[PDB]
Amino acid sequence: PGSMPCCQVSTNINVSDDDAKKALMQIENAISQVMNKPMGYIMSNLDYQKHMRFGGSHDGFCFVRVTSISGISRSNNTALADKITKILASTIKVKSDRVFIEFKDCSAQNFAFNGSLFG
Amino acid sequence: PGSMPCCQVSTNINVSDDDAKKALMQIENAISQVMNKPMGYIMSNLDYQKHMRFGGSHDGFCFVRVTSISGISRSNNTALADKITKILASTIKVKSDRVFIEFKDCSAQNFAFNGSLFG
Amino acid sequence: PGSMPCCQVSTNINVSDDDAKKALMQIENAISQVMNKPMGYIMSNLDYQKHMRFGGSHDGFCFVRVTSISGISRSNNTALADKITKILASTIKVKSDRVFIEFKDCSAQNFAFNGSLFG
Ligand SMILES: [Cl-]
Repeated sequence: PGSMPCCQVSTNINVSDDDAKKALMQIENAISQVMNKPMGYIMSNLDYQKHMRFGGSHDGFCFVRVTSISGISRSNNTALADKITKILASTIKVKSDRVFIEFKDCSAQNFAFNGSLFG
Repeated sequence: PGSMPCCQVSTNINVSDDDAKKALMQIENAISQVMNKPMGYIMSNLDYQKHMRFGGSHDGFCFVRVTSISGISRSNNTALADKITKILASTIKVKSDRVFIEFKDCSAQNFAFNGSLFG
Repeated sequence: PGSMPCCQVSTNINVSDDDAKKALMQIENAISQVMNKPMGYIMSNLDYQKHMRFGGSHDGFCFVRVTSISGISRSNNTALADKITKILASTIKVKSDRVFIEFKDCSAQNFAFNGSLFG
């Protein structure tokens, strides 16, 4: 496969099951577009953290982590930072200035799938 | 903004909502002091993991992660490792020898806020 | 102590408390074998994420993260990638091709225990 991207959204917004699936599917479509990967290689998650807070406030906030073996560059990080923030702002009503995004580049010797390392 | 510190505390202690907010605000104050950043830039969270266990035991345990673009030097890590452990021991009564802390230095091209990368 | 390994398992499978402890103890035993560390230094967790999805599907899926200061070499990562995937496939009946594993090598100055940095 080479690279299987992952995107975990953590948020103190109590997202309904439907809104969660909507956000994750739009994020999955964005990741497939930017990283040029089929849906079968993409992992996504939304994790509700009731106690999370930003800026000393309990208002809506999202912390997004994107992890991938390849495709972690300035061009992709710029595009995905833009796309993911807009998706969350529209689907779960978080304000844009209440969205963090973190990009992590993993070595192929550090990642495994089906019990085998990527190389 | 330069750097926006984050601190996520994971614990198998079923902490009450108020105790979680107190621990997070004391840790937020410690981060503001050591990393010299206003509260408006600091994120914190407490995450209850019922199944988490350490040393082959379910007794109280905390795994803390501190993530920041800057401020991840040995001098800051020593001070924050000391301060955070004392805060958790006092607020949720976890034993000091049952507290992990992990520090992560993030690249400004890998971090995003309000849809834009930091650097 | 030198190195204190950690293994978090995230899964959309709603695992019973007993099955969760069963899996974690088998993984803890695997980590002790490969990294040659006594159980008193090993952390493990299982985290149920109802919204997690892989390949555009909600079918059973596990994302495993292994974190340690030492023992993050190709030889250890191969053995643990194989062992952990078999453990999860047997205990919670996740398919092997629905299991990610990520390995992270930590610096000893970035890790702390009992308020003191390791390096
Ligand atoms: Cl809210």
